[PDB]
Amino acid sequence: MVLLPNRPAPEFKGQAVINGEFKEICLKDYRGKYVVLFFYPADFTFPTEIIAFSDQVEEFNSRNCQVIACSTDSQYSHLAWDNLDRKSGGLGHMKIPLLADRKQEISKAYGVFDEEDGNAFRGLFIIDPNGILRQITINDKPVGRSVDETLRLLDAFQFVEKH
Amino acid sequence: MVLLPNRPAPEFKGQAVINGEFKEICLKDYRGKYVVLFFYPADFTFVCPTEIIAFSDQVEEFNSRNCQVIACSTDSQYSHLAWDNLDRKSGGLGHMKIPLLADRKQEISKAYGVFDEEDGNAFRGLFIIDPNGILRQITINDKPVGRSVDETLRLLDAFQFVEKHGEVCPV
Amino acid sequence: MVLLPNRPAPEFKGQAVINGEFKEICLKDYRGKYVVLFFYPADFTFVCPTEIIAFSDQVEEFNSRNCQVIACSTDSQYSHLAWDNLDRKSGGLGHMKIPLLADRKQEISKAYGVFDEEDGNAFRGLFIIDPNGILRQITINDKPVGRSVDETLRLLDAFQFVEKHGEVCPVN
Amino acid sequence: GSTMVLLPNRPAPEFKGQAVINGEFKEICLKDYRGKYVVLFFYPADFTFVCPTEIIAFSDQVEEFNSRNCQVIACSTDSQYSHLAWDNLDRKSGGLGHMKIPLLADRKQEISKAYGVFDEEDGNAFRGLFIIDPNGILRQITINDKPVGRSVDETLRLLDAFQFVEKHGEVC
Amino acid sequence: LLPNRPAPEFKGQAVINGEFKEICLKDYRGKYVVLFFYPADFTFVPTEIIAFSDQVEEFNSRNCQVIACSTDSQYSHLAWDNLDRKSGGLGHMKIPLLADRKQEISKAYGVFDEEDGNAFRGLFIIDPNGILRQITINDKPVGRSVDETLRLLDAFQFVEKHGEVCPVN
Amino acid sequence: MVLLPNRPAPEFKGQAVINGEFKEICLKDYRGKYVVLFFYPADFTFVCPTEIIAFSDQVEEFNSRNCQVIACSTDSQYSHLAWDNLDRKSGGLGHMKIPLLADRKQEISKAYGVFDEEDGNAFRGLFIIDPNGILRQITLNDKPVGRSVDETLRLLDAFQFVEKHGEV
Amino acid sequence: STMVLLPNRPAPEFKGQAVINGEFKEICLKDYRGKYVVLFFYPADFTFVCPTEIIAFSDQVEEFNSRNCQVIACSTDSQYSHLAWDNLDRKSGGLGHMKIPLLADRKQEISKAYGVFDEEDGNAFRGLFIIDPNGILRQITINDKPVGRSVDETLRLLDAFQFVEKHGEVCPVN
Amino acid sequence: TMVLLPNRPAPEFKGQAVINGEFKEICLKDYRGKYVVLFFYPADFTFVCPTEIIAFSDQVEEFNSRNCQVIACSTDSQYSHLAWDNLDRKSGGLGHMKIPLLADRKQEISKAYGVFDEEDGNAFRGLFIIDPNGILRQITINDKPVGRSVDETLRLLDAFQFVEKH
Amino acid sequence: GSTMVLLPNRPAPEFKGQAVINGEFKEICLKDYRGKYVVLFFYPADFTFVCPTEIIAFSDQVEEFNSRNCQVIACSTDSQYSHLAWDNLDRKSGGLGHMKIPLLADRKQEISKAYGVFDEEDGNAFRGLFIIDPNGILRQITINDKPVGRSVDETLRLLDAFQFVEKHGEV
Amino acid sequence: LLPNRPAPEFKGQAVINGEFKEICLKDYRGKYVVLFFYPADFTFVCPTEIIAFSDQVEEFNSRNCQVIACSTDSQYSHLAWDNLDRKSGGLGHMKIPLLADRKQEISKAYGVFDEEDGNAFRGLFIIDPNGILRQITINDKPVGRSVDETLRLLDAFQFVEKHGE
Amino acid sequence: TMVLLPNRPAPEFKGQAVINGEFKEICLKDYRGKYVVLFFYPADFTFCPTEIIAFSDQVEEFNSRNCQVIACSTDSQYSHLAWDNLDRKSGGLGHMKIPLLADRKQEISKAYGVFDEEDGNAFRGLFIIDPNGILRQITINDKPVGRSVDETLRLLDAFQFVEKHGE
Amino acid sequence: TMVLLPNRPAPEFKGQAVINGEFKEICLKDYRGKYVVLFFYPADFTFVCPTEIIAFSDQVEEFNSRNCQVIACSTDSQYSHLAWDNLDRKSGGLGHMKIPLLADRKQEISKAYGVFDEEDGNAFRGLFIIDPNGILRQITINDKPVGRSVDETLRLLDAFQFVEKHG
Repeated sequence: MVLLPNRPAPEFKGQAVINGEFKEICLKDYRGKYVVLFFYPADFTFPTEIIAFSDQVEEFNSRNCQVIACSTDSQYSHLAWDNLDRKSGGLGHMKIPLLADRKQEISKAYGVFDEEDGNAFRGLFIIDPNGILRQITINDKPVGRSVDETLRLLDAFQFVEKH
Repeated sequence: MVLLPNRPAPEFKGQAVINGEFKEICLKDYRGKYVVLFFYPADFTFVCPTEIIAFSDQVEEFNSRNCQVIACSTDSQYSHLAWDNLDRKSGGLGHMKIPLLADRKQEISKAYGVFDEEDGNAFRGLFIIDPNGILRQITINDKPVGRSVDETLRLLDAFQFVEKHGEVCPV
Repeated sequence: MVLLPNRPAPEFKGQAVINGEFKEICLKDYRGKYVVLFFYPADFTFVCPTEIIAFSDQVEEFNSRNCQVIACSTDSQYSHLAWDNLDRKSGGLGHMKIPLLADRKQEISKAYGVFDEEDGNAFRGLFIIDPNGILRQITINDKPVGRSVDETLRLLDAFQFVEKHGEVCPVN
Repeated sequence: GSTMVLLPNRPAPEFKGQAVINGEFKEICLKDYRGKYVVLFFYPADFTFVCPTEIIAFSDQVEEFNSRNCQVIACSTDSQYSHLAWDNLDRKSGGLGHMKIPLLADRKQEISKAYGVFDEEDGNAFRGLFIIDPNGILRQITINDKPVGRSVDETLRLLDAFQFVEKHGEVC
Repeated sequence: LLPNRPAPEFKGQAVINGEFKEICLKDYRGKYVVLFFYPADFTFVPTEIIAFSDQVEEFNSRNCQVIACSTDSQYSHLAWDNLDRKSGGLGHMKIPLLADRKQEISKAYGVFDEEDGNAFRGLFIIDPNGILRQITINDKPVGRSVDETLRLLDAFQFVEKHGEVCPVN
Repeated sequence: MVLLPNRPAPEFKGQAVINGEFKEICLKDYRGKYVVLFFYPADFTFVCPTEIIAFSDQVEEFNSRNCQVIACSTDSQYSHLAWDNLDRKSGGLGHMKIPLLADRKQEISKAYGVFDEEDGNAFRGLFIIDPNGILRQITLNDKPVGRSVDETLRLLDAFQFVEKHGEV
Repeated sequence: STMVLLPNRPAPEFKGQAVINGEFKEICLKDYRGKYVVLFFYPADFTFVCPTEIIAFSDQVEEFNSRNCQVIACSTDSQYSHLAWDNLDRKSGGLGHMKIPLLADRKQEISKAYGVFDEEDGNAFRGLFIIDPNGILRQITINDKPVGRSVDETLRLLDAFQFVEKHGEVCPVN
Repeated sequence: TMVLLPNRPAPEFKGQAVINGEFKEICLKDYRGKYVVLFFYPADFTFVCPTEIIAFSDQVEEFNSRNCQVIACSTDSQYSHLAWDNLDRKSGGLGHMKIPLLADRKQEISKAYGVFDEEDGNAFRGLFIIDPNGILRQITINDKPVGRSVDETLRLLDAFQFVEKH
Repeated sequence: GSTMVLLPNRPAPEFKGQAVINGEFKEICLKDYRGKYVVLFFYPADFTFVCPTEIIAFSDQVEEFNSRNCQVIACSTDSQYSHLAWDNLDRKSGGLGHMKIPLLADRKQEISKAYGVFDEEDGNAFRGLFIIDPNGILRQITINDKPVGRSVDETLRLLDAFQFVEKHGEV
Repeated sequence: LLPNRPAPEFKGQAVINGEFKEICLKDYRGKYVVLFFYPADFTFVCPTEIIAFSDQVEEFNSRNCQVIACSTDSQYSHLAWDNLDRKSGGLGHMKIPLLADRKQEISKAYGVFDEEDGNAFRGLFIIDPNGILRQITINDKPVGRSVDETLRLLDAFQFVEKHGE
Repeated sequence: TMVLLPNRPAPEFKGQAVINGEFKEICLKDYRGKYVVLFFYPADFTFCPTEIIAFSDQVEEFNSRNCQVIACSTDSQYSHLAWDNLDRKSGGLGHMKIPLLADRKQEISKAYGVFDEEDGNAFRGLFIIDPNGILRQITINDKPVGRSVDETLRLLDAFQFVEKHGE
Repeated sequence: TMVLLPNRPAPEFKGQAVINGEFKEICLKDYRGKYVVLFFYPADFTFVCPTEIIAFSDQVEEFNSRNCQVIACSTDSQYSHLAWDNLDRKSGGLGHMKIPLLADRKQEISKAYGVFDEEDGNAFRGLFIIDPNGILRQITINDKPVGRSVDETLRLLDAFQFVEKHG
């Protein structure tokens, strides 16, 4: 029921910026597509640091998936890290969605919140297009998160749903 | 009239014939598998001993296609047993290779709303299920009409492609 | 309720556009002809019509079987004109030989029980009606999945074959 | 009493639905305009307008609203996907083209029904314009038959008043 | 309430040239009616009500009768009318004043305001055939315009006569 | 629910006109005295200046007895004041010396069940309430007919003798 | 619900055996059409509360006759109880042989009709109802049980609906 | 039906009664340990020569030795119940009453004993015999034009205190 | 469980019980009194005069209350049966005599506990003084401990005062 | 209020000869105490006898007692009311202190406050030196408590106290 | 709970106030359709260099911007009539066009949460409510330190220009 | 305590602070002996002004002259401030700053004051004056879109000390 696969997964309401545009998205929105939602503690940290997957998002287009990052920082907090380029301490331009949960709520849905520092963990969540939870992945804050393995865990469930 | 695609496929369970003797089964056991269920008017009906036998010879592939077909009637169990062991030359199912779901209660033919009014029979419908237990298809024919496999198979092969690829162009 | 085949067919009343034109159409008005009704999703988006393009092309295959085809969605009545009017090149319907019935009221879709309250646009249904005012074969698909005109044509003649020849030993 | 004709007293209705913005997709519940003046208007069908006003009029006249802390919004029963291509249509052909206001419709029919502009005859809509203050209390109710149009100034008259009232009030 | 649907029958005392009669939506059949509601009688006047009065002539040419109604009565109405308007009052309206004690008129147009004994500001346009044309409703504090009403009169006229003419425009 | 002449009275909050000023009042305000509540059909009417005005003529007869009186009807909160500044020469209230209560929503009227469906203007009332806030006297006539102060006065002293003296 | 009755309606129609000049005779409202029916109530009979309030209308009856008015009194008592009471001399504390029509409410149709009945007690509150020629209701006087009533005010309520019904039936005087 | 039965709880009654020309608050259960004979009539002053009631009062002293008290009731006011009492036997009255005279306008007392009548508003002549447990035992309904024999209920109440005793 | 907060504004608590009147019984309760101002006084018990006794005094004083229209009502937690033996006694013995006001005995002590004037510590009661208008509302509350007595002439005064503010005016 | 258990403790500021000084009930221990109340200050309407407790106060002193008046009023409000002269006639002139609890505690301790108002009633409480509640009486808003009525009872208590039952 | 947040609606209040030397009941619904600023203090007759001595002057400066200035204490009604009706020279308020509102029941005091059961008093609070019945600003000061009148006007125009131009 | 009053002791707070592009550890208990102000904000990189939070850093002298410590806090991330910091005011930022930026991702502080919203992470813009004794002085509650007053902050602040010495 809570953080467990093959069962409903908590359906949130997101408020964020896509390609430099504030957009209102929710889990009922992206439904029908593979969703991967992985959180992070805060914006502007030092790992992947949410870089690879950005420009590697394309492989997920070949795989029919949505790549979404979330942080306790609000839209405004994400926007700034968006516009300011990499050379300046930014990410340059974003090839992927940056979802702001300021309300703190979507993280509490994922058991990903840390009372100590008051922000979400490196926990990632794989979803098929069923609104159903599939694979659970949660890494320590200080520890960076897998890329190719992300995509591989993906094809696997694809394999099984298919065969 | 209340049933739709976005509606989750109902529970049936009940009694059925498998691989010789009686083995009880559930729809929740078929999860992740693809499920086809069609309904036939009755056991030992004159019209023809054919189309039921049709979905029998395709099983091997359905199995390799990750999917399974079920024939359902309103007759009791001891009937399907009787009807099965009867050679095809004799107007019998001659050991059909698919699980045969006998619903006496009417609650299966009613559940899916294929149960007939004018008489106690059920219209010949077909329903298929995804890996998750949801209902992707609702089809129903006219009593004297039969059913083609190249339709079902075709439609199935498409349900596999949309779940993987989302929505892309044809072919 | 619970629409079954071999039943009276719900009388539908609505304004549709054929050859760009505007005529008030009913079920009574086609009586004695075989008639097929199929609901499709909202116009002017990415959609199924490997079916619809095919069905347009294959309209002949129906008349020869003495059948009328009708496309009924809940789209704005005027929408459909433009939707035909859009060239095949751009992925529009270009010009067609087949009636497009407006379900905009949506009585006709709650009629056939293909209407869904979720997105407001109706699921892909298929219906057939004999000369006598009777519903013959229901096919209901899912949005992402297409449809075979063949199986359709195949299902058709069978009905007529009874309405003419009766029953025979052989079936499919 | 509130389900027949909406009152200038109590709070105006709430609506969530898919909208078109600068030739892209958006999601708007009316709560993003919280603190700002809102203007809601309708139209029965897509690809048809009696007079170019009430639609392009406002859009072309949009800059005026921007300065008034006022945004305008286009409602109908046509699909999200429908406004899309209409938005893409030229003014040489009688299309929309560039659109400086949101076009938000509802396929669920729910909105125009809860605003009291809905009909069991057409199934589409009645052309008319409401107004919602910064707080989003109901302000103005306007309902007209389809062929008739709507004046941009008529809206722009009351507007200088409603804003005048909050900032000043009734001095005689 | 809808434009296309006809308006409901209204009957009762009226004030015309300081004289009491009964008016009927039928009484005016063939003449376009625009009836409107204000908050109450004796409500001080930028001369919204007396305005439309000044412009009464602008209506009749277009075959349109104007009537102001509230939940005040033929008694309150006649008085207010009697005053030179120099201080308070109205003066001669040049148009029928309508008074519904029962408030079933406003309840009949769904303008009636629960919290007070009053109805909102709204403008109702009815064709000769007794059918309604259009609907307007404002807030209390905001005024109105006689020219907006002239344009509106014309519209449901130009289409109802020369035709909607969708092409060009 | 029948309405009996002695029951704890209905709570009613209207808008009363006093000394050319609106002041919004309740029963608990007029608690501790006798209220005399009469209702007249409307303002700026045809006749009977005398009846309504009559009370304003002698206020002494009431107050002296620890009794306040009330003029109330279905009209405009404004129109009340209009009519009051108007004077007898022209048939106006000419500054009535008892507060003028305006029934707008119609909540107070039908509470005492004086409201009229057929017309919408109130059936002419008279009432007496003990200081304790409980009803004493209920009188109703047809719109044409008025009221005498000799009777309402006698009926005042008919309540003052009883609660002190009982019935001898 | 009956609630309270605004006096524009046709008055309640009363039917049952009554007491007239020391006998039993049955009557009703349809009997008196064209006259003025002044119909008042008192809670009980044989009581200690002042007869004078009652004999006031009794002995003053000589007003109403030439004034076209019939007076009537009714209570929760019986018709039999009624008789002997007026048979009492005022020295024993009685009525002093007072001649007026005496109605008794028993089936209680009379009382609920005028809304003057009481649920805890059963002893009618003091109501007063004036009835014009037409058999319609005009004025309603309901006092408290202890409270009395007099004619000076009564006959006054008469010469109004007489004057007003006679002329200026729209525009009155006082 | 909606019917009353004996050997069951007796309908509970309360109200003003006359005792020796007096107003007294009474209650049914206040009578426990004793037999309660309650009879009804149409009304007060409605009897031309009511021999029947005068009777009970004159032989009454027997009930007492028998631990029973009989009470006359009607729909007439506690005042209607007095004046007839204070009136001499000669012409209009019963004189001194050795039985209680109960008064209820509320009429619930009669509608409770189903002696109530929908025609004249006055109840019938009911007779209700009640043990010290307050249990209804005898039910006797009769006619206006007809009277009652005391020696009858006598037998009965002797038959009742017997059927209990053994 | 907190002390009764009861005050001279709301309607006074209800009492019902057998009263000893004239030497005979009666059943009295607050409902029975309308049209008359009630003085309800209490005390510890019967057969106790001590220093204070107003019991025989108030007897000879009925004329002062009856000219104001007031029914005075005796009360205690004693038994009517106690009250019956002290009524038929003579003053010469230290009795009471024929009483000009009713004598109430509340045995269950419910009325007592109703007025907050019931004492747990011992079974006796206190000496109460209460002014109840014909409307059932409570004008006056007084409570003296056992050793201290109550003014007649005072309460006589207490009437005119309340009764004044209900006639001429209060303000 | 169960006139047995020792009276409830009351506390706060009163008015002492043109100045505010804190006073506690335990401060009056050893001496009799009569503590009463009223709806408010600055009222011409209400009885003028409230001062007739202040005027004859020398009586109670030689009777070894102190009277204290309380209210739902304010320390400050009492202040001005004091200083008003009899010409006006709002408070006239009263020697007796004014004890004001802005908290409405004291009054509610006696439960003589009520919600229909937001103030207290006109109460009377006679207390023996020990602070033990003996006598309990509460007047309706309109009627005042008698000057003689108090003196009577107060003379009743010592008679038992010294001489016995 | 906690302190009161602005965005929400201003809690329903009523009570008897003093105007032109009369006791007139009021309500917020009565003053709706327009701005109102409610402020409180510890008590009446109190001499925070100047407050009501101020507000009997700059009321018109308020009025011009369309506002209803309203005072409330926890005092009695008559403590109000007294203070105002006494002349300034002896410590009264003269003629105060500002309605003096009283709390016997301290309902409005517990309503806005400015009241302290400690002192038996309520703090000087301040409240800005737009014509819609929405709350804007809250300034709660102590008995020693008061409020700025000229500031009041500024903060009033604050939310105006925000609500007009959003800017 | 539930409700927050002037007389009650100021609610305790710690956290991560921003001083000269670095990271500091402070809490109120350390500031005892001086006057301490607290204003909050909804978030970093807001709209309708660069300047509202600039006002106090440039006005640091103002609270220094009067011996008062000031602290800026938001629900935001300790880092968001670093970013929002090095961004220039011409760039929509500050770039030069004095008064510490206290981050609260616990929401312990905001909530405690009752300036932390329900519907969302954005907190109202509050104002809190703390005397040298850790006792509360006043509370000023503004909106997200509406700014605040510097000169209005000093007016209460000065007068607090005004009674402190002069009584």
